[PDB]
Amino acid sequence: HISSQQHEKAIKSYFDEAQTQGVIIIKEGKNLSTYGNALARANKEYVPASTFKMLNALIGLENHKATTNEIFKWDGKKRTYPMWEKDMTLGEAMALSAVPVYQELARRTGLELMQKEVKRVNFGNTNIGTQVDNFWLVGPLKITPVQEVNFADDLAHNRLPFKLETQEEVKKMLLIKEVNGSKIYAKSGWGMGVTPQVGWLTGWVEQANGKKIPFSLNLEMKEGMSGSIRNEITYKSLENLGII
Ligand SMILES: *[B]([O])([O])[C][N]S(=O)(=O)[C]C1=[C][C]=[C]C(C([O])=O)=[C]1
Repeated sequence: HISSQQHEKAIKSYFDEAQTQGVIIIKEGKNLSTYGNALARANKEYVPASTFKMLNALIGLENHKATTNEIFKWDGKKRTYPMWEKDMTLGEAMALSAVPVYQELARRTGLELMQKEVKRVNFGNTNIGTQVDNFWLVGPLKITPVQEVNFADDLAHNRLPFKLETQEEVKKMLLIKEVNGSKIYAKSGWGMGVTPQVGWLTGWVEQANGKKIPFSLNLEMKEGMSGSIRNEITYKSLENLGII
């Protein structure tokens, strides 16, 4: 067995080498562990960015604003990324992190119902303000990494206050990787309309044996960083800890 000094040093080095600052929080049962090169980030608020898609989708499905097979049609207007210029389900929009689709869903839900559901879930600071289509991108909604891993822990275990079927539909949308009989469920986030920019990967490992290990990586993205650094640092960290 590797010392935890070694674990903490190895995981800190993954952040150091990506030349960023960040934290990965791992929950094992009820025990939270904080790793990385900027531990104090663990209890600081950031916009949830596209991590909010998880709750956005729970809210919309529970409230019959969409079904899992409905196709959100591209309206033909130029999008920020050409990959978004196509027709997609909530599932496909989740994988592509297609903001316009999740904005449409937010608009269907409406400000009033959205506010009620976010308070009911008590997600982050629970504050959505007045614009139903961008509160998760630029504020006022904010959340700590500890809160994000706890949200992930809830979803993984079907503990959120939504039907089981709602939760299962959403979890099916989040499978991003399989590694030696482990499945990684997670949602990326990248908040580019805040400064500094925040990057997220929040989810859980479902191990071969049934155990679900939640995690939230939170870091600072800067210009010319690749998105996949969030993934790379996560996988390296989970492997270093023998979680995958
Ligand atoms: B959300 O935070 O992922 C949306 N962020 S974005 O629209 O500013 C840029 C973007 C596009 C596609 C994928 C990502 C990502 O986070 O994986 C981000």
